[PDB]
Amino acid sequence: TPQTTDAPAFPSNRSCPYQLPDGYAQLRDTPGPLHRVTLYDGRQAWVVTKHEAARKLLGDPRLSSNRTDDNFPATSPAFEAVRESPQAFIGLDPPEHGTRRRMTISEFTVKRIKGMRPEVEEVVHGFLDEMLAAGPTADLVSQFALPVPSMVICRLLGVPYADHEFFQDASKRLVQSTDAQSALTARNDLAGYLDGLITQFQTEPGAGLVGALVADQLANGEIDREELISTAMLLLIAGHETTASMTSLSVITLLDHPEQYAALRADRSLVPGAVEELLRYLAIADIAGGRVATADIEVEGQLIRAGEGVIVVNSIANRDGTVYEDPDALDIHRSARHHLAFGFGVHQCLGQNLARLELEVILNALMDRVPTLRLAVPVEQLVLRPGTTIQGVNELPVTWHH
Ligand code: HEM
Ligand SMILES: Clc1ccc(CO[C@H](Cn2ccnc2)c2ccc(Cl)cc2Cl)c(Cl)c1
Repeated sequence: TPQTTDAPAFPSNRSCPYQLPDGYAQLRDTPGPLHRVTLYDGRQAWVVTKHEAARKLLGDPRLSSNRTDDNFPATSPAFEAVRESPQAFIGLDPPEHGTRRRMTISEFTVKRIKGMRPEVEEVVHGFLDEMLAAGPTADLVSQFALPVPSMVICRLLGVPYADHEFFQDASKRLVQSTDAQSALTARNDLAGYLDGLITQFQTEPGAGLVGALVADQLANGEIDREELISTAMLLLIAGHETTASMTSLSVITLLDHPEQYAALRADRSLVPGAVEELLRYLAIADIAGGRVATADIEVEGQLIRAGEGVIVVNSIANRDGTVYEDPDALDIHRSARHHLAFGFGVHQCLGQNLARLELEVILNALMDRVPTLRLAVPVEQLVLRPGTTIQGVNELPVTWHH
């Protein structure tokens, strides 16, 4: 009759945009690096819930990133579209992972990201121009948080922004669908589009990273055509959805901590540190922590057995009080160094410094151009995405001094 379990259902949903779900707070407080959970289909898996243990297991080659493994810890039926072959390098292990990742790294270097700053500022202020010209109220998501990173990543990739309604919609359907059929359709829509773009570039060599992969690696048989599609799709979707969620959740969080938001406005040298703290605190991508053991792993007396699924839950690890004193306190002045919002090791987020640039430019622009920005509804009225996808809000009504 008692319902207590030692393998609670995973994932949990946030009720507050920037707070751990109650069940995650429970996992955070329970000693030990690992904890059993039950996934949507009844299967048991391990979650990693402490900070150094998370780094250790992210660096352990025995925890494979191969999503096509039958034992990979899928958290929803929609996962079967990500289990579609071929995998982009996020789903590959060394040595294949490295050969594919190095086809893309040149677009994400510190020198390239620095070169992008004028363009990102132009895009950010252009969409602010438009949203502010029309006056309040507005949905910050559709009008600003999503189009800005979309326009930026399209230029990076060589994908025509003219088609943005098409791939923004497909991107949403892929990331947010709860059934395999809906996800597979969205994936097929994007794949067919990207396959046509490849053919166009074979006719007329094109700009951007897709153009470069077509002209070089594909022409040399060094990447499969369908790998190129998967790779472009990874970057296109991650380029859209991640940054947009950080923007909306950071605005919500900062407006709920007005003393720190005011301190940030008063001293813009605090923005880089504030971005690190917001990344640590909001940790929007637990959905990207899944691994499968290819061999037994001993972890501080607990045994992960070959064939078991393991989810490195970076949001919980980022609230490890042995690393971040008073971990559930937002503190833009703390050292948020070593946070795991981008992962750790060979798969650490390729876009991390583009994301850091965009959030810095965005926060500075909002504080510059809309210092009176405020939510047009109460926080409790917003609808948070579930834990089976990237954290965030699908709409964010805002107003300001016209
Ligand atoms: C705040 C925004 C973002 C967050 C929190 C985030 C989070 C993450 C995390 C946790 C991983 C590790 C996945 C794993 O270990 O399996 C990852 C990988 C990756 N992210 Fe992001 N990401 C963000 C933005 C972006 C953007 C803008 C891009 C644009 C291309 C991007 C592209 C990638 C890629 C390509 C990988 C795979 C890297 C590899 O496997 O070597 N991410 N991201
Ligand atoms: Cl078929 C297919 C192929 C690629 C993706 C995108 O891959 C990124 C991984 N990522 C996260 C942060 N940086 C990179 C992701 C995975 C899951 C979700 Cl819910 C949201 C995102 Cl943005 C998706 Cl969604 C579906």
